[PDB]
Amino acid sequence: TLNGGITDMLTELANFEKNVSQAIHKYNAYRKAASVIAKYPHKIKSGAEAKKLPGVGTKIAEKIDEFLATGKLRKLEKIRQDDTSSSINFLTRVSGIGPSAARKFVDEGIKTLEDLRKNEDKLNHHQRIGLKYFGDFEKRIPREEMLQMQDIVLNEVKKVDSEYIATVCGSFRRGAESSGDMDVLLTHPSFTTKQPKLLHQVVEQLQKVHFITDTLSKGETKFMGVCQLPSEKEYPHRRIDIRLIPKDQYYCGVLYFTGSDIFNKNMRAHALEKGFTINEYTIRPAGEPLPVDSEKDIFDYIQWKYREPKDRSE
DNA sequence: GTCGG
DNA sequence: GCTGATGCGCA
DNA sequence: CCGACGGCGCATCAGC
Ligand SMILES: [Cl-]
Ligand SMILES: [Mn+2]
Ligand SMILES: [Mn+2]
Ligand SMILES: [Mn+2]
Ligand code: NA
Ligand code: NA
Repeated sequence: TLNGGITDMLTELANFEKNVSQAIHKYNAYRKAASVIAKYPHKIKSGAEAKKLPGVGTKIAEKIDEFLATGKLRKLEKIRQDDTSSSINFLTRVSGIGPSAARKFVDEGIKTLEDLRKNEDKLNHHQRIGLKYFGDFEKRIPREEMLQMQDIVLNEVKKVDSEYIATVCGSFRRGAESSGDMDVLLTHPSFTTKQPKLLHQVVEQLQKVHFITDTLSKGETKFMGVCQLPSEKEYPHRRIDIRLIPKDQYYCGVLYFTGSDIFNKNMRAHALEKGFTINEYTIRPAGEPLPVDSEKDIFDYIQWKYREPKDRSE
């Protein structure tokens, strides 16, 4: 991490803009800077050097000069010094507590995990769960364990129906050594009329075998919940998302959820060059959805040699 | 906050 | 009771 | 100087 000091400062600034200031555009601006600096192959010696980078402007360059010179930033020092900011920032670490709920709680005098634990009544189902598994949800997931989770998900899916396709995407599919969570895409030849229970079947099964232990949200296309490898020292509970998408939106969905949100941004960047527009559902000339029967295909559009998953962090 | 308009 | 309004998390 | 900057599935609940 050639410039981790700087990207950490920028990311703590972004979090503050999102969580306290509720300025989502600044939050994004700061994350854009952090990413262009994290991808930069030199050790930055000055703000003027960073300023060459797109996403890095006047203000950020100046903060960079201060950090490189002092090793700190007075603004972040001040922020972290304030009770309200620091408390609002912290509470958003609970899944289900956003900037609005965090700010409501703090104003009520509820500012800590203890306070939360001492006010179950003012928490909704999702927030109770994020609290219950606060530490767990902050832990990384070793690849060895992801491979084991993947096993259970593919197998139980098969047991419901021999046609379902399940693919684990996100950091996992990129070959990453650890994951923040598990992201599962699901398709089935019958869904491209409609039918209920298509996702519900898979969810119910995984519950039956005690893999999925908690539900955060659930509808006919998206499941958000908690899961755990069977057991010795219990394994930590983990976040899992499952998405049911139309079989004809498969590769666009897989490509998009594979991860490297960065990679996404710039494959989007080069999309509108040969005049294309790609989202998670389709690639369009906008026009009607161009035929997609591979990840290479989507590339074929904007020229562009096929990147394999484990290469697309960039 | 940054960048194109 | 209802539902329009809003919050939340997520590549 | 100034406006654009991603959208959506699902859950909750203030104000009828
Ligand atoms: Cl903003
Ligand atoms: Mn207290
Ligand atoms: Mn993930
Ligand atoms: Mn995810
Ligand atoms: Na710049
Ligand atoms: Na949160």
